[PDB]
Amino acid sequence: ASKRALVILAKGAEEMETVIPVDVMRRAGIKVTVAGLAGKDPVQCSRDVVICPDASLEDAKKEGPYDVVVLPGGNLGAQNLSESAAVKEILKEQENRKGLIAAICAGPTALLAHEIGFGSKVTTHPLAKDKMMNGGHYTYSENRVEKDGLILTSRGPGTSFEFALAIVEALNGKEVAAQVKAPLVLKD
Amino acid sequence: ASKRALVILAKGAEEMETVIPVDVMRRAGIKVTVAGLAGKDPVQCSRDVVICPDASLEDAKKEGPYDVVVLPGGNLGAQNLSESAAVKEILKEQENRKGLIAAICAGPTALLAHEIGFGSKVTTHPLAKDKMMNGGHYTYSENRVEKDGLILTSRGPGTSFEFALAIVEALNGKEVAAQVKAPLVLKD
Repeated sequence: ASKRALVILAKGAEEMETVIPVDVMRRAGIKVTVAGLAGKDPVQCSRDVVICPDASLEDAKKEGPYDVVVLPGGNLGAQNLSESAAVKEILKEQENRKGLIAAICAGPTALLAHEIGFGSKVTTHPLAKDKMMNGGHYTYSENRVEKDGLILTSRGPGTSFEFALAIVEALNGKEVAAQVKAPLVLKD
Repeated sequence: ASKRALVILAKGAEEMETVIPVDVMRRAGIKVTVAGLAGKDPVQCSRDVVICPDASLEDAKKEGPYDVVVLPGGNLGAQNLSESAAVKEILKEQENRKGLIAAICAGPTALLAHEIGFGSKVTTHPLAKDKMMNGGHYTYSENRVEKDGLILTSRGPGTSFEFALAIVEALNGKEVAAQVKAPLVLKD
């Protein structure tokens, strides 16, 4: 009866956009797997923080399905996500089974690369807007967090807490999200 | 002419309170050393995120002095910091040379353990107030960020961005902090 989250961690990922959702989701009792795109080896993030994943993506793929798949941002991290066939397969499968897909900052550009959720309203970091909107396959929003159907997007490192709590609310409900939020000393 | 920051990373540290200042400080061009209290081995943080430090504290101690020493929170992390003689030596030396000391959430309780900055106004996580105030050696504040002399404290994971930008402002000035803040998409 425990919900499960998959966080895909690639070289160049924004480490704040990775750690905040992982931390907050585990505070919510969600079982989170931080999966390395390239294997189990440590991952050097965009600002040189080195994180050890819980598993390779290859192994985590076999222990699905996941209630949410989370794509952190970081320009180079998102490019690596966009180029990976393994990510394409995971996202398409998640879209087919109507599971939640969450991406932040530059992360949503991987959805375009893999043709995921076309027709949805999405947000990105302002600097990633042009890339996300190439072709007009989505409708753009400037909301700090945006949720359209099963696609949940957010804008940047400074929206990471709101992004993570939106995932908790979607998975575990509004009361758990509120309980988890209080000890964090968030402003609003 | 490059400013230097030492971040002391112990088992049980709050990983969000570690990664956010490290990331933000490096965005500000500060040279940050994430030093493992127990050595160079990977550190399991409070919510099971595993971070690889840049160096052992023993080695980083020899490459001082640092313009700021940063103590993340996390209840068990702060206890480990409070019990370490190596941390005591580093903090006393930093206090003597009038360098900045920054601590967040439960981190400030390590200052009391090592008799650092008595008489200063400080804040902590609400749950750490009683521990910090044992003996009445500080004056308590409920401000999200508090700076008194060379002691800079903050309340919790949700104040981590404000905490980190206060360090940048103290070290690099108000304009650099403002430049670093804009791409983050912080609310206020």
